[PDB]
Amino acid sequence: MALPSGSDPAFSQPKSVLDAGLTCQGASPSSVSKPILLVPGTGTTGPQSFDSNWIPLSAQLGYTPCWISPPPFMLNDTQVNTEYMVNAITTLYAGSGNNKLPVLTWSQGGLVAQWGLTFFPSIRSKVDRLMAFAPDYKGTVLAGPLDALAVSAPSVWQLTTGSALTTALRNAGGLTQIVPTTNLYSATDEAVQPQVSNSPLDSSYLFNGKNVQAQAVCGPLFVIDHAGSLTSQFSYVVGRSALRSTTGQARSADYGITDCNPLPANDLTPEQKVAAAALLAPAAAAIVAGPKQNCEPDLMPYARPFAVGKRTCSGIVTP
Repeated sequence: MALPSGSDPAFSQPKSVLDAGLTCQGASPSSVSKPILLVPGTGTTGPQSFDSNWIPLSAQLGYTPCWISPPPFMLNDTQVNTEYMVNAITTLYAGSGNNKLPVLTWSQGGLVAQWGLTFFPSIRSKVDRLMAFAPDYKGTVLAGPLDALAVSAPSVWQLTTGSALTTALRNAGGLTQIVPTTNLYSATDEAVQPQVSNSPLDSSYLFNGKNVQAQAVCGPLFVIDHAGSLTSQFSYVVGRSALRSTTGQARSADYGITDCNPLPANDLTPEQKVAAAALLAPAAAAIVAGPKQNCEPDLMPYARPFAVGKRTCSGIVTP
């Protein structure tokens, strides 16, 4: 069962809009040394996801941090958020001298990266690895679209168990890794479940990926939440391993029981540590003030054939 092949799907957004969502720290994305592309979680911008963590930590490892901030706060259709990532990879690949670059993500950003790899073949040769923290490739069973209000953000419909989007990703072949991938997650994630089995049943798991459930290393009683999966010192050691590895994946030898520190990464400034612990703060107001609807967004034509029979806003998905 081959992945989608051939030409990249058309973008629904103007290219100038997509360019407007990409920023690099201290550099233009068109002339950048050793870029890393950071893809944020639902309800946040790039800086809100990563200022307290991988922006400074990647810079200290010698990368130029770059990020996308799809408006409004990653709450729009995940297929549109992916356009921002695909355009950013095209730009940063050329902008770094036509060299592959790593992609590092949090929460929704992981599914965005894997959706892009699944459906946009041009970027597969431009991404050298994926380091995904708390990704939800299967669609969580918690915090659904009809909780407390009959309307929810477009991406919340999509990142729910049973959605047409997650159905299409799995049916198109997307729960197997496409580039060398590390997925770091936690059995105690309060946003993404199920994560408890340390097996392909977990939402963060990809076949052939380096699938690191924290409790598998640190013990059954180790506790780290959805944000701590991104910010902790344990997470830094795994992510640093993945970024340095000649295999493109974190290596088990590079981390162990003595790295099982759930608190913010050692090298963050005190300000950054307090901000990292407080991560998830802005995604309350953003949600309340953002787009909301009573149905899952329609699948774009490149993805519709993989979720025939699911229901989206326009009705039943037909091929």
